[PDB]
Amino acid sequence: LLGGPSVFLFPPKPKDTLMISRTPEVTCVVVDVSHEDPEVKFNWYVDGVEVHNAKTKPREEQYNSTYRVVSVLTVLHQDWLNGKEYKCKVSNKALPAPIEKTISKAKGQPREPQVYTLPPSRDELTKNQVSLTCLVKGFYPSDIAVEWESNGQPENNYKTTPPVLDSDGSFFLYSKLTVDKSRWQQGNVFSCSVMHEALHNHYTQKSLSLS
Amino acid sequence: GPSVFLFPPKPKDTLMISRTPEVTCVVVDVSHEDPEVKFNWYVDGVEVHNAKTKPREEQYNSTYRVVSVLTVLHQDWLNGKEYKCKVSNKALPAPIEKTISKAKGQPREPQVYTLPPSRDELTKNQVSLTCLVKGFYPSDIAVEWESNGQPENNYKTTPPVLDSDGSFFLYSKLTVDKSRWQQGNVFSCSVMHEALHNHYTQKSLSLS
Ligand SMILES: *[C@@H]1O[C@H](CO[C@@H]2O[C@@H](C)[C@@H](O)[C@@H](O)[C@@H]2O)[C@@H](O[C@@H]2O[C@H](CO)[C@@H](O[C@@H]3O[C@H](CO[C@H]4O[C@H](CO)[C@@H](O)[C@H](O)[C@@H]4O[C@@H]4O[C@H](CO)[C@@H](O)[C@H](O)[C@H]4NC(C)=O)[C@@H](O)[C@H](O[C@H]4O[C@H](CO)[C@@H](O)[C@H](O)[C@@H]4O[C@@H]4O[C@H](CO)[C@@H](O)[C@H](O)[C@H]4NC(C)=O)[C@@H]3O)[C@H](O)[C@H]2NC(C)=O)[C@H](O)[C@H]1NC(C)=O
Ligand SMILES: *[C@@H]1O[C@H](CO[C@@H]2O[C@@H](C)[C@@H](O)[C@@H](O)[C@@H]2O)[C@@H](O[C@@H]2O[C@H](CO)[C@@H](O[C@@H]3O[C@H](CO[C@H]4O[C@H](CO)[C@@H](O)[C@H](O)[C@@H]4O[C@@H]4O[C@H](CO)[C@@H](O)[C@H](O)[C@H]4NC(C)=O)[C@@H](O)[C@H](O[C@H]4O[C@H](CO)[C@@H](O)[C@H](O)[C@@H]4O[C@@H]4O[C@H](CO)[C@@H](O)[C@H](O)[C@H]4NC(C)=O)[C@@H]3O)[C@H](O)[C@H]2NC(C)=O)[C@H](O)[C@H]1NC(C)=O
Ligand SMILES: [Zn+2]
Repeated sequence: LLGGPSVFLFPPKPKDTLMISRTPEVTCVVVDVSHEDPEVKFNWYVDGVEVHNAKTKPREEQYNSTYRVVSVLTVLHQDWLNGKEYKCKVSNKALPAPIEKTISKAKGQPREPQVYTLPPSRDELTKNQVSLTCLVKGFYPSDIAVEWESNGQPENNYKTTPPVLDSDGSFFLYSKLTVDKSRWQQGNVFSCSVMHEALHNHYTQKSLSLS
Repeated sequence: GPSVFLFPPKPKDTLMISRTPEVTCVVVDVSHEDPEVKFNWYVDGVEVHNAKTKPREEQYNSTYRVVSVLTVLHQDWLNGKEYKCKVSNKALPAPIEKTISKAKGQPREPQVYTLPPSRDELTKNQVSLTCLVKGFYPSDIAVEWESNGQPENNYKTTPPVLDSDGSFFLYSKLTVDKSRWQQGNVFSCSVMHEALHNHYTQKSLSLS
């Protein structure tokens, strides 16, 4: 067993913090836990105050002679968005000092996304499929969710870039929805929907159809 | 002990014969006691000798960073040769080897579409000019903006994104004062990619 345990601490998904009916979680994963001595303790802290409601799962033996152990802390939506810091401490007797990782929403003043839908380029109408573009810019923090739909139903064939840092410190991204050109030319309405903390009710939709 | 990371040349540098593409073998966490690192480089398993080791870069965390740089032939890289860097150091029981090469597969020509600012953005002081570059392979690409022969400073480009068909797309956003858009200035999105004729294409964007 040459080596030592490593800790990864994962944030909630952006959609989960923004919808009260969803369940946002912070997840602490410890890997390379000693095969011979796999007992691990977790301590969790929120703004440095210890909390006791995390759910720690049974350790899972890996194929490389190590264990992996996960502890899941359900967070309050408003705690996350109000910038509370979540600390996971992991102790193990084959480890000379506990390992601590901390995570929180990115620091800074939230900024409201501007959302702009862009039709296919005229050069594109040559093709059997066209691209409908959603530009979302000016937003902060980078935690965001983007989706497309038409007639109330989610569209399958879209891809969204990661947030990119802009020159003013805000973020932008684009979402591209691919549709059969026929669907565009018939005047079907498509909608880009954006979920972000700095939108009213955390959500806005911009629509797009043939002019 | 030390850790090795091997980096590919810049997309622009492999596509233009006058530019100098380099593969860079970076060694971190070399101790203060043994900054001595040896480098061997191979191209499809055959030793090459043109690598240059840059002077050791001392770091805040009590280690060195040592970099070896290998100039490559544009066509070797585009033809998919494997570049192997082997690193030997006293703090390493055995040498560490890393290999890098261009992504494998039939290259595919980027389609380049310029999109004007959304009508809703026209209430702003600055507007967004969009260049959609899609259907390309491999993901290595360079994108720049120009107007009246001259580079535009104020743009950001997304990384390549894997599309549903296994090609890549990205978007480039150039921001300009609304006045310049409204005045009929012509802006151009420049794309360099191996699958393009002469490795380069441009598309213009204007109010018109
Ligand atoms: C022995 O085996 C284990 C288990 O592996 C499994 O079994 C073996 C036998 C094989 O069969 C494996 O194929 C098999 O999977 C090995 O365990 C792995 O250990 C490595 C580290 O050595 C871990 O790598 C880290 O991975 C995370 C991302 O992890 C997510 O995504 C994985 C798929 O991409 C997925 O497999 C993971 O489970 C995990 O999934 C996420 O799970 C959360 C919680 O459940 C969930 O909510 C998410 O939705 C889900 N995500 C996805 C995509 O599914 C990665 O983040 C780590 O990167 C950080 O650390 C690096 C340094 O270690 C660094 O280089 C990176 O840049 C990055 O750094 C962080 O970056 C952020 C932002 O930039 C920054 O804020 C942070 O500060 C910074 N972190 C710091 C402080 O360093 C990292 O790459 C694997 O997750 C882990 N696998 C599993 C399954 O647990 C083990 O290595 C083997 N041991 C030996 C000796 O060989
Ligand atoms: C002591 O200090 C030094 C110096 O650190 C610097 O200063 C300190 C004070 C801090 O501020 C640091 O944050 C800061 O970096 C430390 O050295 C660092 O060591 C880490 C690992 O511990 C390295 O991490 C790797 O980074 C590469 C990316 O590296 C580029 O980007 C960085 C900025 O994002 C940049 O700082 C780097 O210099 C480098 O920049 C590039 O340089 C080349 C060459 O010149 C140039 O051509 C490029 O243009 C330039 N790019 C730029 C500017 O962006 C990252 O890719 C590595 O990830 C791989 O490996 C991880 C394992 O550690 C793994 O988790 C990842 O998933 C990923 O895995 C690989 O992925 C590839 C494809 O994705 C895949 O094929 C492989 O399977 C897989 N390989 C595996 C598993 O190994 C990795 O994160 C830092 O680069 C390095 N910093 C510098 C400047 O060298 C040192 O660690 C400190 N030690 C301590 C704490 O004691
Ligand atoms: Zn064992």
